[PDB]
Amino acid sequence: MAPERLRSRALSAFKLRGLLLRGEAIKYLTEALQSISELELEDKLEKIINAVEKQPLSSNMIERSVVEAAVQESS
Repeated sequence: MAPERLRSRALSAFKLRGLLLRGEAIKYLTEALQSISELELEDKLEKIINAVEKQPLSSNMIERSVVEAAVQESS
């Protein structure tokens, strides 16, 4: 369990909801979730997605500025 596997797990959680995630944004939450339990990573990141779903946006492409505020509700 390392960032190179975390990235694939984390991108898939946004893809399952119909979103896409920027390279600066995937890195941001990859560092924020670096030590989270491998079987809880999806349930944890789902709290970020639930915050993105109530933030102002205009595309399915999520960005670092959106995640940097969505993580605050997941904390």
